[PDB]
Amino acid sequence: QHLTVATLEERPFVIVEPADPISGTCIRDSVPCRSQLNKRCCKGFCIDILKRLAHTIGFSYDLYLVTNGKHGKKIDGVWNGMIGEVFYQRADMAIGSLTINEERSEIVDFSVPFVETGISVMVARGTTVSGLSDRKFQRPQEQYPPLKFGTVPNGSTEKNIRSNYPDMHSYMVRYNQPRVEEALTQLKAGKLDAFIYDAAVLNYMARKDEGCKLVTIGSGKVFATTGYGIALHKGSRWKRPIDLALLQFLGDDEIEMLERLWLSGICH
Ligand SMILES: CN[C@H](CC(=O)O)C(=O)O
Repeated sequence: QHLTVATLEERPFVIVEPADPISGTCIRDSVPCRSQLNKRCCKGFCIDILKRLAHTIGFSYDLYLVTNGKHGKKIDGVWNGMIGEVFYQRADMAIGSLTINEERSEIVDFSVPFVETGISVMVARGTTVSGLSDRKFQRPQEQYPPLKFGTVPNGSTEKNIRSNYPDMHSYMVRYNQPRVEEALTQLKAGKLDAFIYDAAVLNYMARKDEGCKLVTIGSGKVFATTGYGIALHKGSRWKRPIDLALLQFLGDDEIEMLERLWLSGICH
């Protein structure tokens, strides 16, 4: 009846803000969230999902922001990030822009996916590349000044590229970005020619770009389609109620409403 939930900031799925200085509380559609290191309030698409699950299923929760890495990476036998919090049973569940992949699915249970995603590439509107099938990407060191392109490492995007396109991955390493905000800054400054990342996030960023100067190209057949899912302990008794609720939200057009509310933009 009381769940500990791990999350991670990734706008607009999870957005972190200070408490209202006037009231010292979380007002509007926000909820209290503390840091794993230990005030702060969280809102966004995934938080609205969490609020609805809590109400529909009938649990209370304690929400915290992960500081031990980000989404989840396995290094030398040990998981960090949201996946690690769930895998090591520090949290009952983790929710945010958490991408379902084979590696993670082996060790945690995932809810049914509630956001469709995958991998896409974002470029400046003028930049002449065809997409991720382009040799500028695929054979990066075959030309005069090489194309500069990178990702934010340590997550499902990098894992997918390393597994499927190890030569391209080795090239991208020097262009790793610390977060999406910095990657976008480098794209606009021409320090990167392309940014390869989660499709749901990139599409949102392109829809919100000032001047509509950034465009995304879907990866097509280069990478598979997947989804965000809620991570739970392997064998969790929470998987079924959560799945049924999510499936219900989908059919009630509640998820579509949340998409309109949180993910809509101006550019097309
Ligand atoms: C939005 N997904 C994150 C970051 C990434 O895909 O690289 C992840 O699940 O790892």
